[PDB]
Amino acid sequence: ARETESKIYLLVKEEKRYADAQLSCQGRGGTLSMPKDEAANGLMAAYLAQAGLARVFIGINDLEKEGAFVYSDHSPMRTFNKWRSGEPNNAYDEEDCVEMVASGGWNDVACHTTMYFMCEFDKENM
Ligand SMILES: C[C@@H]1O[C@@H](O)[C@@H](O)[C@H](O)[C@@H]1O
Ligand SMILES: C[C@@H]1O[C@@H](O)[C@@H](O)[C@H](O)[C@@H]1O
Ligand SMILES: C[C@@H]1O[C@H](O)[C@@H](O)[C@H](O)[C@@H]1O
Ligand SMILES: [Ca+2]
Ligand SMILES: [Ca+2]
Ligand SMILES: [Ca+2]
Repeated sequence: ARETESKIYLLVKEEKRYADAQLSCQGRGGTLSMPKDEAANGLMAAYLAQAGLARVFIGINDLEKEGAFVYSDHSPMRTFNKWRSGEPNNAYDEEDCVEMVASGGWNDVACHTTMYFMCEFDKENM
């Protein structure tokens, strides 16, 4: 795991679709991880890369309104982002969920893709 002053991050090495990944994180007491700042973002990227992975699902999506991205707590995307160049490109009009790659950058992908995923937990809830 990884643990900051306020959050715990957990990499779950089970291949799931985005929605199953989110429900798994919720049942574990949290949510898909939400990189809202540089510290959290780099921490998640270092974690998945240390585990030998190329990508994981994180908690960002534009499922409800195309092009309106939100975190897994439904709060909106703010000024901070780590989109790779040209992303989010809604490729083939079917990309509504977000992967983080080992560099730390973000790419939108189809939500019916399967991959490992990262949860985040608030320590006041744990
Ligand atoms: C209360 C402390 O909180 C964070 O700073 C962590 O680095 C430690 O593991 C400890 O749990
Ligand atoms: C292989 C494809 O390459 C780019 O178009 C990305 O924007 C897509 O999401 C996908 O990764
Ligand atoms: C590792 C990265 O994964 C993403 O899905 C791709 O879109 C990028 O080109 C890159 O290969
Ligand atoms: Ca869409
Ligand atoms: Ca989209
Ligand atoms: Ca994309």
